[PDB]
Formats: sequence, C-alpha cells, structure tokens
Amino acid sequence: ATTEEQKLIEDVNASFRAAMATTANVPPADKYKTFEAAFTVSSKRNLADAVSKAPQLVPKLDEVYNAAYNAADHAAPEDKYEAFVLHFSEALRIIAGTPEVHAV
Amino acid sequence: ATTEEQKLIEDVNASFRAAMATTANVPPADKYKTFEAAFTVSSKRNLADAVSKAPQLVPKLDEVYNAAYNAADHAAPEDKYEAFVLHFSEALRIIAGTPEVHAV
Amino acid sequence: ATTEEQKLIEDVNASFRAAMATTANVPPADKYKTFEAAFTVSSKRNLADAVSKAPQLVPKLDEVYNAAYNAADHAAPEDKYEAFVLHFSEALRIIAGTPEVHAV
Amino acid sequence: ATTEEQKLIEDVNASFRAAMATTANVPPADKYKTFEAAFTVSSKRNLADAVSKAPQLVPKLDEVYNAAYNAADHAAPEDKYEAFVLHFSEALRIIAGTPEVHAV
Amino acid sequence: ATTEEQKLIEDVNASFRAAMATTANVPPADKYKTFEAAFTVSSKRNLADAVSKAPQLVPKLDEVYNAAYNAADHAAPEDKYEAFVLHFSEALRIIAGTPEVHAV
Amino acid sequence: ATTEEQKLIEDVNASFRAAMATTANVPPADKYKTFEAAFTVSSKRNLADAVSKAPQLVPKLDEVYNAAYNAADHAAPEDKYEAFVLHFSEALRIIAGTPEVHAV
Amino acid sequence: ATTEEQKLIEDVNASFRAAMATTANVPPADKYKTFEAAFTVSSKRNLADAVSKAPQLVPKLDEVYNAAYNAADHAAPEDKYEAFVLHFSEALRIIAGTPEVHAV
Amino acid sequence: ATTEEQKLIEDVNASFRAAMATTANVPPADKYKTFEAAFTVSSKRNLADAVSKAPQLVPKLDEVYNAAYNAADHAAPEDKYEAFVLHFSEALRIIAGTPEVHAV
Amino acid sequence: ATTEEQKLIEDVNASFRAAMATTANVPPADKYKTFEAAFTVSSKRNLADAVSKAPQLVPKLDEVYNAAYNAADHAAPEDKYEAFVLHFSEALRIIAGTPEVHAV
Amino acid sequence: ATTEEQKLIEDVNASFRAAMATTANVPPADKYKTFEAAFTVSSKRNLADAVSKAPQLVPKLDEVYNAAYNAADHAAPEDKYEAFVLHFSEALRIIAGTPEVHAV
Amino acid sequence: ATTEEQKLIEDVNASFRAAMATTANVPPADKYKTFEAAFTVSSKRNLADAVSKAPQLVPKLDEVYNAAYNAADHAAPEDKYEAFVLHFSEALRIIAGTPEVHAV
Amino acid sequence: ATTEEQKLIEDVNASFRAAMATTANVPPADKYKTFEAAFTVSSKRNLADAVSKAPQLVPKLDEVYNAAYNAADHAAPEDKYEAFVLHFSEALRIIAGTPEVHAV
Amino acid sequence: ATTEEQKLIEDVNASFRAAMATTANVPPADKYKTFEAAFTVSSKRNLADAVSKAPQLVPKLDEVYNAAYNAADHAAPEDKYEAFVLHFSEALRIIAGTPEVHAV
Amino acid sequence: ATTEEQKLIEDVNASFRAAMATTANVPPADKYKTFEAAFTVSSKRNLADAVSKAPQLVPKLDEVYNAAYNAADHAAPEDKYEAFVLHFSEALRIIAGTPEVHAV
Ligand SMILES: [As]
Ligand SMILES: [As]
Ligand SMILES: [As]
Ligand SMILES: [As]
Ligand SMILES: [As]
Ligand SMILES: [As]
Ligand SMILES: [As]
Ligand SMILES: [Zn+2]
Ligand SMILES: [Zn+2]
Ligand SMILES: [Zn+2]
Ligand SMILES: [Zn+2]
Ligand SMILES: [Zn+2]
Ligand SMILES: [Zn+2]
Ligand SMILES: [Zn+2]
Ligand SMILES: [Zn+2]
Ligand SMILES: [Zn+2]
Ligand SMILES: [Zn+2]
Ligand SMILES: [Zn+2]
Ligand SMILES: [Zn+2]
Ligand SMILES: [Zn+2]
Ligand SMILES: [Zn+2]
Ligand SMILES: [Zn+2]
Ligand SMILES: [Zn+2]
Ligand SMILES: [Zn+2]
Ligand SMILES: [Zn+2]
Ligand SMILES: [Zn+2]
Ligand SMILES: [Zn+2]
Ligand SMILES: [Zn+2]
Ligand SMILES: [Zn+2]
Ligand SMILES: [Zn+2]
Ligand SMILES: [Zn+2]
Ligand SMILES: [Zn+2]
Ligand SMILES: [Zn+2]
Ligand SMILES: [Zn+2]
Ligand SMILES: [Zn+2]
Repeated sequence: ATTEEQKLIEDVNASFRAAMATTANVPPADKYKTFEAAFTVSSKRNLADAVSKAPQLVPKLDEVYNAAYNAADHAAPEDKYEAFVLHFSEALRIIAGTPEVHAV
Repeated sequence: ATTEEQKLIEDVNASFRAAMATTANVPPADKYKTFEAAFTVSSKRNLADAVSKAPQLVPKLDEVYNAAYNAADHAAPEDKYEAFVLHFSEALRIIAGTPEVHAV
Repeated sequence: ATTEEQKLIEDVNASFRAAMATTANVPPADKYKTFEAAFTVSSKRNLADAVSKAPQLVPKLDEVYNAAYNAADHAAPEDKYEAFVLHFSEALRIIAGTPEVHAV
Repeated sequence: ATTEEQKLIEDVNASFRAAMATTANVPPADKYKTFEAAFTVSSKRNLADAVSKAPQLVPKLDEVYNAAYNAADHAAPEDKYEAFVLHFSEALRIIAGTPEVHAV
Repeated sequence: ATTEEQKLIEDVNASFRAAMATTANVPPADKYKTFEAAFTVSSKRNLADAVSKAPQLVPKLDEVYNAAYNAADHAAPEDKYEAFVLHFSEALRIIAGTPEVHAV
Repeated sequence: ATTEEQKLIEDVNASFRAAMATTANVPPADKYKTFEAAFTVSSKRNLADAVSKAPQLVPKLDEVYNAAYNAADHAAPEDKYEAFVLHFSEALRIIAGTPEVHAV
Repeated sequence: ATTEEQKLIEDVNASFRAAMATTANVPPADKYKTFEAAFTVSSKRNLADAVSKAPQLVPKLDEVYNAAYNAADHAAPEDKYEAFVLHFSEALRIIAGTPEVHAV
Repeated sequence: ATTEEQKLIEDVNASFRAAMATTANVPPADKYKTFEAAFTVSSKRNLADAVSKAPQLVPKLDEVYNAAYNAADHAAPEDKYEAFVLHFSEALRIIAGTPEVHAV
Repeated sequence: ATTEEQKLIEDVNASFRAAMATTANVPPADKYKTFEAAFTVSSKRNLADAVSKAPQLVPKLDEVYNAAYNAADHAAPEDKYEAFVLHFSEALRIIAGTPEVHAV
Repeated sequence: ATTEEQKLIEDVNASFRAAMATTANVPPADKYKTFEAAFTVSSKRNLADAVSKAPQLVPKLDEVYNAAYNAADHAAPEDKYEAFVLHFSEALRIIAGTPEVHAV
Repeated sequence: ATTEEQKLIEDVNASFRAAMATTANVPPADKYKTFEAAFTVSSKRNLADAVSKAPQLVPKLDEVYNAAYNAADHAAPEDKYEAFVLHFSEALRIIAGTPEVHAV
Repeated sequence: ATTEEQKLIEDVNASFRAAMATTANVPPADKYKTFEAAFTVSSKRNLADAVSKAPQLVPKLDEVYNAAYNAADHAAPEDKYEAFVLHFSEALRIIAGTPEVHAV
Repeated sequence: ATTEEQKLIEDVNASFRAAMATTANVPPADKYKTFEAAFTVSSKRNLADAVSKAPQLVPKLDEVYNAAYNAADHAAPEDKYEAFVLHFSEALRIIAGTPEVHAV
Repeated sequence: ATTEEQKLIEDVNASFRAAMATTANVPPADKYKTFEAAFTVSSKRNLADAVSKAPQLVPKLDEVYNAAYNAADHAAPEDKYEAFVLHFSEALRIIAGTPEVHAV
C-alpha cells in the first residue's frame, strides 16, 4: 500500500546517498560526471520497482529526477553537482511529505 | 478530476504572486510580514476550495506551505522573505509536476 | 457522515499512542526521533483514510501535526518529545470537540 | 464565506486581548476573575455574530472557550489566569489553522 | 424556524435517554463511563444537525451539556452519573421552555 | 493489457496533434508558448490515465515528453516549436514500436 | 535484472560507435556502406546477448535498428550515413531513458 | 520449450489471416491500409507474448514483419497489399521450418 | 537436554529478528541505536532463560553477543548496524552448529 | 518481571541525571552539597518502587549508592562530586549488564 | 546455595590476582599482553565452575570481564593494564556486594 | 507476613552474634578483621532470605549494616570492632521495634 | 507518598534541634528537664501529622522516641540529656535511611 | 471506621490473653520472659493491622504497650510480670473507653 511508496523513497535516497559517496575522492572537474554515472544505474532499478509496487509514485519520482537534472543542466560546470544534490534532496523531501525541506 | 487539481494550483500561485506584489513598495525589513499577512488571507480560501473540489491536493498543499514557512522560520530576518518565496515557488512546481523547478 | 470523522480521530489517536509505545526502552536522547519515525508511518495511512472518508477533517488533522511538530521544533532536545506529545494530545482533543483538553 | 470566519477569529482575539488588558493593575489574586468578567461580556457578542455570519464556527468557538475555562478550573488559584490565557491562545490558533500554535 | 429547534431538542433528549439505557446492566461503578461513552457519540451528530438547521440552538446546547458535565466533574465518583443525568434533564427542559423542570 | 498501452499512445498523439492545431493561426513568436500551454493541460490527464491503466508506460511517456521539452529548451526561440514537435512525434513513434519513425 | 538491460545498451552503443569509426577514412559516398557492413556484424552478437540476458530489450532494440535503417533507406545517398547515425543515437537514448536525446 | 514457439507461430498466423479478412469487402485501393491497421493491433499482443514465453522467437518474428513491411514499402500502391501478404506468409513458413514455402 | 539449547537458540534468533524489524522505517544513522535498544531488552530475557534451562549455553551466548557488539563498536557509524547483524548472524550459526555460516 | 527491573533502572538514572543538573550553575565547592540533597529525595522514591515492584533489585541498588557515597566520602572536597558521579554511573551500568561501563 | 557464589567470587579474584603476579618483571609495554594471556586461561575454568555450581553468577561474571576488557580496549597502550585492573577490581566488588568499591 | 520479618531479624542477630564469637580468642588488633570476615559470609544468606521472604526488610537491613560499617570505618583501628558491634546491635534493635535500644 | 514521610522526618528533626537550642543557656542540673519539656510539646504535633499524612511512620517514630527516652531513663542525672540527644539523632537517622548514623 | 478500631482492640486483647496463657506452667523466675517473648510476636502483627486499618489507633496502642513495659521495667524481677499485666489491661480498658477500668 502506502508502505510500499515509503520504502521505495528510502531506497531512492539510499541510492542517491551512495552515488554521492562515489564522489568522495574525485576532483571537482569530474564529480558531477562520477556521481551522475553511479546514480543513473541504481535509479533505473528503483524506478522499475516503483512501476510494479507503487505506480502512482513513478511520476512523482520522475519529477524529482527532472528537478535535479534540469537544475544542474542550466548551472555552470563548477556548480552542477551541488545544484543537482540540493534540488534532488529537497524535491524528494517534498514528495515524501517531509515538513522541513531545507536544513538543520 | 485531475483538471480540478491543476486549476487549484493555478489559483494558489495567483494568490502567492498577488501577495508578493503587496510587498513592492515596502522597505525590505517589512516585506516578509507584509507578504505573510496578505498571503495568509487568500491561502485559506484556496485550501477550502481544495477540501471540497480536490481533497487529495490538500496534504500536498500543506507540504508546499510548510516548505516555505519552515525555510523562512529558520532564516535570518533579512533572508526570510526570499527564503519563503524561493521554496514556495519550487515546491509548488514540484507538486504541479512541472519539470523545470528552478529558473530561466 | 460525522461518524467517519469520529472514527478517524480514534485511529489517529491509536497510531499516536502506539508510536509513543515504541519509545518504551530507548534512552531519553533518542525517544523523540524514535517516536517521530514510528508516527510518520502510521500517520500517512490515517491521513489517506481521511482524504477519502472525511476530507473536511484533513486540514484540521494537518493542523494538529503542525502544532505538535512546531512545538518540538523550537524546544530544547531534552524537551522535544514531551513538547510534541503534550501539544498533539491537546490539539487533537480540540479538533475532536472534547471539552477537557488539558488533564485528569 | 471563509472570510467571515477569519474576521470573527480576529474579533474574538481582539475581545480576548482587551479583557487581558483589564487585568493590568489588579493584584495577582484577582486577575483571573477580573479578566473572566470582562471577557464574558465581549464573548457573547462575538458568539452571536458567529451564529449569524458563520455558524460552523460556533461549535469550534464553544470548544476553545471550554478548553480555556476547564484548564483554569482545575488549576491552583495562583495559576488559573495563566492557565486560561495559555490554553485559549493556543486553542484559538488551532481553530484558526495557524501552524505555529506555541510561541516565539 | 422554531420548529427545527423543537425537533432538535427531541433528538437530543432521545440520544440522552438512549445513552442512559446503555447503563442498564452495568454495575454502579461503571454506569457513568459507559453512559458517557455512548452519549458522546450521538451528541456530535445532534450538535452538527443544530449547526446547519438551527445555529442559535448550538450555544444553548453547549450550556446544557456543560451544566451536566461540570456537575459530574465536581461530584464524587459514586454520584457522577446521577449528577449528570439530573442536571442534564433539567437544563434541557429549561432550554426547551418546559415549565415543570423538576419532576412528577 | 498491452491494448491499454496502445490506446493510451493514441490518446497522447491525439492531445499532441490537437495542441499543434491551436498553433495554426499564431505567428512565430507565439507558436511555442501557445502550443506548450495547450499541451500541458491535456498531458496531465493522459499521464494520470497511464498511472492507473498502464504504469509501465509512464516512464516511457516521461521520456518522450523529456525528449521533446529538452530539445526545444536548447533551441533558439525561432526553432523551439519545430524542435519540440519533431522530437516528440519521433520519440512517440519509437516508444510505440513504429518502424518508420521519420517520414513519408 | 534491469542491470543487464543497461549493460546491453552500453554494448550496443559501443558496437555502434566502433562501426562509425570504420568510416573514419572512407570517402563520403562509401561511408554508409562501410559503416553498415561493420555494424551488421557486431549488432547480431549484441542482439543475441539480449535474447538470453534481457529479452524485453530485444523488441526495443529492433525498433532502434529499424528507426535508423528506415531513416537512411529513404534518404538521398549523400545523407544516408548521417540519417542513420542521427536517428540511431537518439532512438537508443530514448530506449535508454536518457532525458537529453538531442545534443550538446 | 519449443512448444511455446509453435503455438505463438499459430497465433501470429491467426492474427495475420484475420487481418487479411478485414480486407474482404473494401476496394483494392483500401485493402492495404485497412489490413495494416487491423494487423498492427494484434501483432503487438503476439510480440509481447513472445517476449515472455519464447524470447528467441522475437527477432525472427521481427524479421518476417520487416520482410513484409519492407516489401510493400517499395511496391506501387496497387501492389502493396499483395506484396505484404506474399512476403509475410512465406517468411513465416521459413521461420517455422515449413518445407513448402511457396504454394499448393 | 540438548533440546533446551536448540529451543533457546530459536528464541534468541527470534528476539534478534524482531529487534531488526524495529529498524524498519528509521533513517540509517538511527538504525543501529534503534536496533540496539530493542535488542537489549529481549536479550536479557533470553539470557535469563538460558541461565536456568541451559547454563552451558550462557557463555556461548555472551560470545556471539560480544562478537556483534565489538564488530559494530569498531565500525564507522554508517556501518555499525550492518557490522552487528552480519557478525551476530554468523556467530549464532556457528554456535548452533550450522554448516553454512555465510549465505545463499 | 525483568521488565520492572529495567524500568526502575531507567528511573534511577533519570533521578540521578536530574540531580546532576541541579549542579549546573553552582560554584564547584557547592556542587556536591547541592547534588547530594536533590538526589537523596528522588532516590527514596525509586528505592520504594523497587521494594514493591522488583525486590531483588534493592540490594543491587544499595550497592551502587554505597559505591558512590563511599567513593566521595573518602575524596577531597574538591573531588567529591566527580567521585560520586563517576562511580555511580559505572556501578549502575554494571548492575544493568551494560558491556561498555566506561565511556564514549 | 549463595555460598557457592561467594566461593566462586573468591576463585575469580584468586585467578585475577595470580595473573597480575605474572606481570611481575615484564616491561610495561608488555604488561597488559602478559596479564591478559595468563588471565584468559584461568578465567575459563572459573566460568565453567560457575556454569555448573552457580549459573546465575555467569552473566554477572561476563559483565565484570566485559567492563575490564572494554576499559582497556579504549585506553592508550601505556594505560591498558591499569585500566583493566582498576575496572575489574571495582566491578567484581560491586558484583560481590562489597560496599567500599574504591580503596583503602 | 510480619512474622517472616521477625524471624529474619532473629537470623541476622544470630549470624551477628556468631561472628562476634569468632573474635573470642584473636587479640584486639585483628578482632575487627576476623569478625568482619565471618559476618560477611552469613550476612549474604540472610539478605537473600529477606529478598524473597520479606523484601521491605531489605533496605532496613542495609541501613543497619551501613550504620555499623560506617561507624567502624571512621573509628581508630583500636575502636573499630567495638564501634561496629555497638552500632549494629542498637540499629538492629531499632529496626526490630525494640524499645530498650541501649542496655541493662 | 514516601515524600510525606521524608518531610515529616525533617519536621521532627527541626523540633528536636529547636528544643536542644532551648538548652543553650541552662546549666547541667536543669538541661534535661528543660529540653524534655520543650520537646514534648512539639513532638505531639509531629506525631499527629504523621497519623494522618503517613501512618506507617508512626510506629517508627514511637521507636526513635522510645530509644531516646529509655536511654536517658537509665542514665545518671548528669548524663540524661546527652544520652537522649545522642540516641535520638542516631535512631532518627536510622529511621530516615541515612547511611552515616554516627558523625563527622 | 470506628469498627475497625474496636476489632483491633479485641485482637490485641486476644494476643495478650494468649501470651499470658503461655505462662501457665513456667516457674515465677521465667514467667515474665516467657510472656514477653510470646506477646512481642503477636503484637507486631496487631500493630501492623492498625497501621493500615486504623492509624489513629496506633499511637494509643503504642501508649498502652509503653505503660505496661515501663511499669515492669521499674519493678523488682518478682513483680515484673504482674506489673505488666495489671497496667496493660487497665491501660487497654481506658483506650477502649471501658468505664470500669479496675475490677470485679
Ligand atoms: As533551493
Ligand atoms: As500547553
Ligand atoms: As438540582
Ligand atoms: As531528428
Ligand atoms: As564476515
Ligand atoms: As574508576
Ligand atoms: As551510641
Ligand atoms: Zn532546462
Ligand atoms: Zn533550500
Ligand atoms: Zn523548523
Ligand atoms: Zn533552486
Ligand atoms: Zn517554527
Ligand atoms: Zn495544557
Ligand atoms: Zn473539569
Ligand atoms: Zn504550548
Ligand atoms: Zn468545574
Ligand atoms: Zn444542582
Ligand atoms: Zn537540457
Ligand atoms: Zn528525423
Ligand atoms: Zn520505409
Ligand atoms: Zn534531434
Ligand atoms: Zn526499404
Ligand atoms: Zn520478393
Ligand atoms: Zn573492541
Ligand atoms: Zn568480520
Ligand atoms: Zn569508607
Ligand atoms: Zn572508569
Ligand atoms: Zn568498546
Ligand atoms: Zn574508583
Ligand atoms: Zn563514611
Ligand atoms: Zn547507646
Ligand atoms: Zn528502661
Ligand atoms: Zn554512635
Ligand atoms: Zn522507665
Ligand atoms: Zn500503677
């Protein structure tokens, strides 16, 4: 039910956070490309799981993805990675119904 | 069905944009409280319309409101207004399924 | 009718009381987050039930959660849990039309 | 329609705040009954206005009065006034749909 | 006009009398809790009907309810039930304009 | 089954072709904006139908929409409309399994 | 799982890009013929791998192939090569779920 | 195993023969278009069944279709229908391992 | 009573698996401590049962508990939970005489 | 009734931690005096609860107190407070079966 | 009965004190190692005796062992030996019900 | 009931008086040590009996012990034994409700 | 609760210490009677308070009084006062659960 | 109520009379020690019953006990028993409100 949706959001975030980790030792120049590559893989699995376990969540997920890709797409190379991460995490919190979408 | 939801988003944005306008001629130190006052009024109408025309949209609307209010709540006085507007416009675009949630 | 609303309030309280129970053995420093996690799950179900059985109750419900969450949000770590429970218990009683909103 | 409700909430708060003012110079031991006397008068007008301009608001209003009245009713003489004001302020904010029901 | 008010009083009394009936078999230590539970349910319906059919009657209904609840609230456990019933039946008769408010 | 998917593709194309029609009498400067506005409305309905009738089709649909919007997004104002239409019809044909994706 | 599909897309693209390379030194009029010959070989392997590792991907792959062969099939000799490459790269991006299907 | 493949070939032929039937009462100039439309629908179902029951059969099936659509594609309007039917029937017999691929 | 020992191992595993379940919706940074809290409770009961039903099993049990607590103790916050579960799972299998201590 | 023991340990620690808090803004030389007074009060309640809910815990509890009181008793005035706290905290952890009795 | 427990505590202390003796002429950097080796041997015997003569004492014994091993585990090499001895001696006194757990 | 408590007091005194007897021949300097050793043994049994037969008596018993160990603890070596005996016997008489707590 | 008992012990000690004060300026021969007279008055009040606030404390209190009166009763005139004070302060400390019953 | 007090007096007297009976066959020299021993046991039970059933009776009871003990305390060995019995019965009769406190 609505449980499936929650769990999937957890997975997505996990994949997201893991891809971010891949960026640890890569130089700024390659950070976005590195993260992006790692994330694209795990994302598809997540999206597929959604398609069969919680279809209503698919378009929402597509929206957060789009939000991050588009933000980075229009940002200067140097800001792309940060632009994506920032918009993705907030967008995901919104989709999740999390009240504090900004920070601590 | 889904049309009602779209229309309501339009209304919300309209109320939002109008309240922002109330802020035009005021000095920065006041812009937030002025905007907030004007927006609180029109918001309630919008939320009520949602409750009877598209209930599923209510909790979402609540999330985009909380996004904005909470962002401003934790911001320095000088940034509150901008913090609210920025987070509100984006959160609403996300809820609307608008792909470009950042800017032009 | 108005019966649906009553029943939903019962459910909400049940979810609330159950999440509180989850806090049984965790040391004070974790009680809040633990409770928060358990409650966020069950809350969504309740809110969804409201959306289809008693929409007018949704905005009221969104109010109590905010009431509670905001109270804890501004409280010192040590008081957050108690701040939330206290304000949630009362806000729900108010929404329910219960005359004695404080205690025994 | 929802405008009438907002306006009435403003009036109620106004009556409330004014009665509190009556408590300005009275010695702590008589503050509550002094306040109580002043507030009982203005309340009736407000309630009547509600009955003809926004009936749905009446039961909500009767609720918040009972909330404040009952809290003070069970408090020690020395705490009655504060108990009433605190619970009334918050109950009214809840009924108004105000997200921050506690403080600044 | 005034017919609606009469009918509503009938309904209230009916709900009252029915809840009292719920108390039939229960022993003298539970009668109040049992009665209270049964009555709280039916009351809300009645109050809601009043809000839309005869709003002026709402605050009055609130007064008779309070009379009864408050009377029992300050009574010893053993007397609570009787205190409530006695004060409720009379308060309702008064609100109804019934000349013999005491007994046969 | 796979029938639902086919039908939905038909609907999408229909909405697309209709929005294009909205453009016949507008000169260059307004063509994209106009089309975009008309299409955004009908698209949401289609996407919603997909979410409940053929979820696997959602991400594919998100793709063609993405294909089209992005192509126009990076095109000079004068070419945006044509860029969108061209990429949309082809992407849709691909998603539909239509062998001749270019023209005749 | 969905990983197999991703990997196969990578392989396909690799075979594609390699065949394109074969065209590096042939004069325009032979570029297509040359490319076509080199690509036909490697394609079969890729398609076979799909048949056993990710069957659902086969019909999609067939589409992309058809997309390009058909585009070139109807193009003037001088444009055939470019027609194939353009349509193949985009069709593959669509099948891959790549949002930017056009260019940099 | 190999039974599934046989059965699917039967289905395909059935769909093919049925679509041909749709062409009976229409005049030649309309035969092809009509047949094509009817066949495109049923084909997709068949192809999908193949994807999950006998993947190795997919590329083969894609060959008969290709063979047919391409034969008609290059034929004069008047011959298209016959060109398709002739090539489809034979290609399918070849794929089926039927020794007499021409006629009786 | 080698039976008693077996049964106790079952209980321990049950308590373990249940505590893990408590970790179901809590964010990762909290999983370990949430799990730890839930497990510490049920563990004591199990250990006490061992003390009176199968004393020889007590020191073994303290060993698998130590194995897990120590593994997590020296792990980075992010790995603690996984470190504990992995080592506990295996250590218990070893103590149980289970030949496949790793996985499937 | 091992649950009762756990709960009591929680209470004891709570009383302990609270008394420590009483020491916050008092000058060092005043610390111990203050803490001791606050703690002696709450301790008795805890011990009494133990006497009726978990008697076996009483002598253990008397051991931690003796531990702490005696440690401070033999310490120089300047070290008494720290001597008590240090020994009390560890002794309680030992009695609780907590493996890490020293620190983090 | 309780005699067995006392005797076992004596044995444990004896083993402990003997192992300490082994540390007699070993250079400081080697003291903890040496002691640990000697103590691990004798400890097992003691623990086994407990398992059959006084099982309830086993879990307690594991606690004082864990107290000492953990204290040294987190101490700088130079302090490990002293950390272990200090925490072991006290933890054992606590388990024994000895009132003066610190020194004299 | 209260009988159990009386009997236990008798036992305690018996253990006490017996330990004192152990001191019969040892010279003054060692007298306290000797007595202490003998008494510590028998005391534990008595305390355990109390824990299961009369828990309320445990904390009282701890008081008498404490009273005696503390009195001797602060006495000069030469007076320790006498200090303990005197305070123990009197403290025990007080706990027993014996009116003449001093002598004959 | 157990709080009442504590408070009463405080009162008793206060009355005791106050009566002692009455003795400051009286020479030996009159000291006991003076103290005795002053104490007998205040004692009764204390005992009465106990009878209604903490009955279980009465017999204990009777014990401490008995200890003091009896000790003095058998002492030479010159020692009576000191005999009473000494035995009373200790007996009261015992009844209070105070560990150091002798001095500092 | 006052009944409880009466009943307790009956019990006390019964215990008293029974202890006296224990004295039937012992020689004068042991009479008082025999009676005293038997009575001390049963007295405690009675006093405890008073503490929970009729607290106001405790101090009175304490007072008669004291009357009898003290009378015997100051009597020659040969008269102790008779001194106690005589004063106890009369004292008890007085406490009971019995008019003839001397004899028949
Ligand atoms: As942002
Ligand atoms: As409050
Ligand atoms: As009355
Ligand atoms: As193109
Ligand atoms: As491992
Ligand atoms: As230490
Ligand atoms: As003494
Ligand atoms: Zn863009
Ligand atoms: Zn932000
Ligand atoms: Zn916040
Ligand atoms: Zn942004
Ligand atoms: Zn806030
Ligand atoms: Zn409150
Ligand atoms: Zn009340
Ligand atoms: Zn508050
Ligand atoms: Zn009241
Ligand atoms: Zn009355
Ligand atoms: Zn782009
Ligand atoms: Zn094209
Ligand atoms: Zn073609
Ligand atoms: Zn293109
Ligand atoms: Zn062709
Ligand atoms: Zn041919
Ligand atoms: Zn370690
Ligand atoms: Zn490992
Ligand atoms: Zn000491
Ligand atoms: Zn330490
Ligand atoms: Zn550690
Ligand atoms: Zn120490
Ligand atoms: Zn001391
Ligand atoms: Zn003495
Ligand atoms: Zn005497
Ligand atoms: Zn002394
Ligand atoms: Zn005397
Ligand atoms: Zn006499």
